[PDB]
Amino acid sequence: KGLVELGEKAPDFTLPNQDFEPVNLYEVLKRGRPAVLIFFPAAFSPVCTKELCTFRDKMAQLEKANAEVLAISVDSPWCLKKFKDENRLAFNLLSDYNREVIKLYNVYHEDLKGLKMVAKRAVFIVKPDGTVAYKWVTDNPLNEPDYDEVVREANKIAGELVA
Amino acid sequence: KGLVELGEKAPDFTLPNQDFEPVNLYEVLKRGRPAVLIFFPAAFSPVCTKELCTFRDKMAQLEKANAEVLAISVDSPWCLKKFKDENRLAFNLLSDYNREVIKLYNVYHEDLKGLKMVAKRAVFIVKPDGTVAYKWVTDNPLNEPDYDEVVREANKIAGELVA
Repeated sequence: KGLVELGEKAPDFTLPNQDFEPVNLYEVLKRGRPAVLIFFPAAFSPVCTKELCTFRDKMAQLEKANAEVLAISVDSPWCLKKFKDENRLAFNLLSDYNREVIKLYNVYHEDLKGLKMVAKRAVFIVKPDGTVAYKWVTDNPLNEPDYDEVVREANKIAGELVA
Repeated sequence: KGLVELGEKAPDFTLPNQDFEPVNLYEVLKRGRPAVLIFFPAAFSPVCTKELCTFRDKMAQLEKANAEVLAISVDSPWCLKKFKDENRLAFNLLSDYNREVIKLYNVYHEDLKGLKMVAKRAVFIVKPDGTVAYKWVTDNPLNEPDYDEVVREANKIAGELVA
């Protein structure tokens, strides 16, 4: 209906990447590997702890995953192109500018710091059959995920597929 | 109602700047100088001609204006902070993330390259009394304005005020 949970089939979508290339979830899954969807609030925003904030973004750790990584925010393709280039990111960054995918995945903040409908920090690992194998969501947007754990999981799913 | 024309009073608004500081139009005008509102589609996007596109952005020419320059797009404060810093821009950049100001000013593209509700390229020069002294709007988003002309106009309005 507009809800994605563990074991269930992941809903399909098409979002432009940073180069305005339409990227479709089901077309990606037909390539043969699992997909790692990574939702994040904003390109160029820091990550924090008790009170220490930094731009020490370990997002590039995801390139080690034997899975297709699709990183999604509501930022424009042009803004995601700059962020991809500056951080030398090897995976596609997709623009959910019109909020369709964050509504579809139920991964949004109604109002974050006065900004309406920002993506939540969330991960989904989707098998090539379409089924959701892993799910992680947080209510705190400055709480950066454990990317090394996402790679461990992605690789475990990827390995089970070729068993 | 939601329409801004020459000679008429400019409607008031409050938008966060790149540092999340709420910036209010009428509070800005009480500082004593005219305001130059500059709307633009997206931070980090090129400007084009017949077929030659570039990142030769002459937006910094506006710092020469004896007026308060407020540059507006729907990009997030974090994205506008990076753009301000990278281009060493001396003026405030305001986030119309929730589209209120582009709706209020009637300066939007319903769908630009598949992206809904992007700001149009537009300039307004607002006198400290609130009245709109200059207005410029284009339907083409890759058609960069004549910033040197905006400075000439801004300075002419600013000068008439101190006559």
